[PDB]
Amino acid sequence: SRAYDLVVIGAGSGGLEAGWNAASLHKKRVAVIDLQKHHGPPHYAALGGTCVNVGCVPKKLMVTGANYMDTIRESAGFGWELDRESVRPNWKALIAAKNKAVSGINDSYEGMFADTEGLTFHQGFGALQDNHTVLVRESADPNSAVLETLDTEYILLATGSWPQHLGIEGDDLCITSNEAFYLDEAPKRALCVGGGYISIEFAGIFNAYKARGGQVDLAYRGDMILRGFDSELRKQLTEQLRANGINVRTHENPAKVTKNADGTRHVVFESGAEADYDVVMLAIGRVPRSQTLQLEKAGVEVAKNGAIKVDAYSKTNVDNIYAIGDVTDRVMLTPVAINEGAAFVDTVFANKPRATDHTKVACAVFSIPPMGVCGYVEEDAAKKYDQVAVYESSFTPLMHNISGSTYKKFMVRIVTNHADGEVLGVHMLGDSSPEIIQSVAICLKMGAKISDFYNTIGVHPTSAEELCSMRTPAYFYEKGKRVE
Amino acid sequence: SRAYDLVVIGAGSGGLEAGWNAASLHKKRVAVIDLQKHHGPPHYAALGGTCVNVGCVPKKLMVTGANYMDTIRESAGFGWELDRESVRPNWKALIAAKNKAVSGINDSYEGMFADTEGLTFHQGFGALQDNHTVLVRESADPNSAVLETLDTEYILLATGSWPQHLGIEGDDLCITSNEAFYLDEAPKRALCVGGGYISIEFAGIFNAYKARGGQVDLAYRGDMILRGFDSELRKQLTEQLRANGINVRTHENPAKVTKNADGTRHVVFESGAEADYDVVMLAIGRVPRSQTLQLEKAGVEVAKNGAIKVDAYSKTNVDNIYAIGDVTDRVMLTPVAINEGAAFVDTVFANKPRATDHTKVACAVFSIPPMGVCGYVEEDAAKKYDQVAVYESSFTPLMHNISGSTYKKFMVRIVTNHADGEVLGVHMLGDSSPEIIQSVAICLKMGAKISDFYNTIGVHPTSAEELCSMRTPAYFYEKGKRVEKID
Ligand SMILES: Cc1cc2nc3c(=O)[nH]c(=O)nc-3n(C[C@H](O)[C@H](O)[C@H](O)COP(=O)(O)OP(=O)(O)OC[C@H]3O[C@@H](n4cnc5c(N)ncnc54)[C@H](O)[C@@H]3O)c2cc1C
Ligand SMILES: Cc1cc2nc3c(=O)[nH]c(=O)nc-3n(C[C@H](O)[C@H](O)[C@H](O)COP(=O)(O)OP(=O)(O)OC[C@H]3O[C@@H](n4cnc5c(N)ncnc54)[C@H](O)[C@@H]3O)c2cc1C
Repeated sequence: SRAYDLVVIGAGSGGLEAGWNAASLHKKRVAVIDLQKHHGPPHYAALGGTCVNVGCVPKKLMVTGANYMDTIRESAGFGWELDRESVRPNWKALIAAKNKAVSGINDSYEGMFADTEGLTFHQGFGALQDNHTVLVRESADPNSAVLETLDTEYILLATGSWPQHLGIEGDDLCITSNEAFYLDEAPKRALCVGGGYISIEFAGIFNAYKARGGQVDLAYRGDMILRGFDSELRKQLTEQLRANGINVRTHENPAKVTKNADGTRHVVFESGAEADYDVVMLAIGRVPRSQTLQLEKAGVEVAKNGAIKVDAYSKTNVDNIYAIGDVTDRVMLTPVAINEGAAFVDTVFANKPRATDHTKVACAVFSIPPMGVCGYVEEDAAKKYDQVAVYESSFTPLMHNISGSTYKKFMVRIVTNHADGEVLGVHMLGDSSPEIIQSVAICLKMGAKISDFYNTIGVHPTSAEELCSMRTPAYFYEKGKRVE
Repeated sequence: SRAYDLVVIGAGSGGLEAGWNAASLHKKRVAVIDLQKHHGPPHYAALGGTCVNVGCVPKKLMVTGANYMDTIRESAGFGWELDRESVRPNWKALIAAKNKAVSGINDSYEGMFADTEGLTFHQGFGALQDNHTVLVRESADPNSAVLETLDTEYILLATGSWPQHLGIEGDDLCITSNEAFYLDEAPKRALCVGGGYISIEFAGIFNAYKARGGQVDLAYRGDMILRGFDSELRKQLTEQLRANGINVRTHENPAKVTKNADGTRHVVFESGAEADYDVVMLAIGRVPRSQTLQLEKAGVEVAKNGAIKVDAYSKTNVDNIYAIGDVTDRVMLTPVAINEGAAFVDTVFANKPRATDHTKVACAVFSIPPMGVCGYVEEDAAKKYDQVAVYESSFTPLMHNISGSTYKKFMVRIVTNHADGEVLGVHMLGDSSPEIIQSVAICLKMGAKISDFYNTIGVHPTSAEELCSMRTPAYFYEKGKRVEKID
């Protein structure tokens, strides 16, 4: 009757939910394991995982800050007079606020254990010795000191992901999303490498807090940033990001990064262009973090990219060993991991097998301006259904006629299965779109039809009401090809 | 084979909707009649209607303008340094800017007629001679130069509403929302008389652009502003208004208003209190604007309060005449008047009988901070279902711990029918709820249950994701009686 009922490796978004539920809801013994208790170097992530410490939380507070640059600017057309040459962003001011917030969350996790019978935190690098033995080492090195040895019935593997670096000269002269949250002073020239949402988000941040005259370059290997999202929106976002002074460089890649005497980095892109930046941030991708778990010793299977393989119930090949969150590489979002976390408990300790629904999952890119997208892109629906119709709507809010940011188009695009009119995807660009897409997502959960949207009376005046006034498909895709 | 197929009195939200659909989609001979083709004195509303000219549109631009007061202020917390002492609102700019907006919209309206065969505009005060003849006169005066006589098959009265006045001494010294859209300089002290959204929205605009050391007091007869909304939301909104400087004087009504030497209005309240203000805005009510239509001539039934009586399909007792919008007094909102008018066009010119649903109609209050609500408030559900559940959630967004606007609590309350868990009312208080509630209306309209909500994966970090996290009711009502638990 093993020392522990559950030993969760990773006190992240999914692993903490599992742990708390099992302990608080089903009187189980739970050892949770993470590398540190408070946010920040050397591990950046800590109890609460990547989201609280170096993810969604500080990222959003910071994107909130970055926004004032536009509002203060836009306030002009509405009659607000102020000494505008006197406006000066304070990065230190900001960072200290963020730190105060994230540490506040960290502190609440600590009291969460002194209130839960059975829930136990354990600091250190977890790794497996055998399918019931979870070693806690003082380090990531395989033969490093073994602090603990927890004997357990089931083992959940929720160790998140981690920034990806490129194999170039000067890779170590670049920072990643992790460091960026602790920059002492905001870069004047910064280079964001990557077209993902993490990179698009931080460029928008670096561009609001740059010294007058500064520059923010976003270099991405391919042709269009934000691969995976609606292509029509991808183009639109590129134009407005550029409109805010961000230099979008598609088809660029650092080739060799070097340090200038003054400490700034000199970059030579593959294209043959070079340029200097105070900061060069690497937002290439996040890889499943499994490597030092010694999954081999447990028998547990992994993919080629390091993703632990799990089925619908996030069960690995070994019956008592489960894996959730980003480590499993399904949908790397906080809510998804939390659902996978809550379901694993239903399944193994409540005997009511449930599997998380990774379809119709809402998400937002807090770029400036942001996106809130849910579901399929015409491309995937088009290779999935006989015929799909696509609706499109775009307009520049009146207020933007008045504020000056007239490049700020609101854009709603809808994808349906034309056979029965069921909504497969919703994609919006423009302010509030992360707020709006949340209720759009319940609709799609309930399988709403385009007729269900257009039949609802709108709330006016709102960007949202645009969703209820799309009755005609712009064009279609029939048996996989564009039509009409 | 009659002069026109349709004569629409009122070129508004419903009015223009019906006009264009009937013409542009059924090739009917449509004549649209409005007092003026441009926003402003002397009529205020004009082509486009009340929403476009002196309502939703200008109001939303004036509240966006007013939000900057808070925004500029909260940027301090996120590290934005600037000459704070240099910040001054400039009403005249808001007003030029706003005017420029509306005009563009009015300008586009004329081209609508120019490019629509069968659609024609007619300027003046439409009056009824008889159920097939519409007199387009010179004024409201029955003894007005009859500018033209329209012969018609169907008549659609869609004249909207108008601000309701009090009959107190000096009522004539006060303004209404029609005038405030044209104020010359932002009032420094202002009285907003009314509990409704129009009044609450204006107190927010005045409070933001007011000269410093200034003050906006909001007086309402009832006990709590916004009669008709979720009781908790009203209460919380009240706190948040006080917290921002507005003086919510509940149980206060003006007894009389006189003019001071200096042009300011002095007011004595029924309670005996007195104060002086540069402006007194009455935003106590709006009444169906049917009085100068001579509905008697065509035999149209009208309720006590001027509301034109109509059935589910908008038809009046007079088979060839339909009434839509604020004038019928159903749900006085622009979207409703619009859905209503599209429906008429089918019913009458497409023989496809439609009746607008005035239920599960989401709407919003553009106060600061704003509200977005859709559905039954608990009280009402309580009278219609033996067991109603009430889940409530409130929190202060983390950004507001950093901004300083710590009083800013996002509040969500859901009333469900506890038997089957059907969601009957979703109500919010907080930034973005006007946007977030629009899709909840789609949900509630599709018959959503509370599991549908909490079973949806959340978007994080957002305010809306709270909707998907309310799985446990906070209290119930059993056969009209609130109880802490079902027994
Ligand atoms: C910059 C950034 C912004 C993001 N923004 C968003 C957003 O806005 N919204 C959103 O929904 N998602 C966002 N995400 C992603 C989101 O944070 C993740 O999807 C989510 O955190 C995944 O949770 P998880 O359960 O996989 O584990 P994580 O939350 O990543 O937690 C993993 C934990 O395990 C610990 N761990 C690692 N190795 C070991 C070990 N050997 N032993 C013990 N413990 C270990 C880690 O230190 C960490 O604490 C963002 C991510 C990043 C990086
Ligand atoms: C300050 C304010 C803010 C508002 N904000 C909102 C909001 O945010 N959202 C919302 O949904 N609703 C809002 N409303 C209400 C909304 O404007 C109305 O519900 C809507 O305009 C009603 O449309 P309608 O078709 O009934 O007529 P209206 O749009 O009022 O149009 C009626 C038209 O008929 C004309 N008319 C009247 N009498 C005659 C006559 N005898 N002869 C000829 N023409 C005539 C008038 O000139 C007017 O142009 C607001 C109203 C006000 C006053």
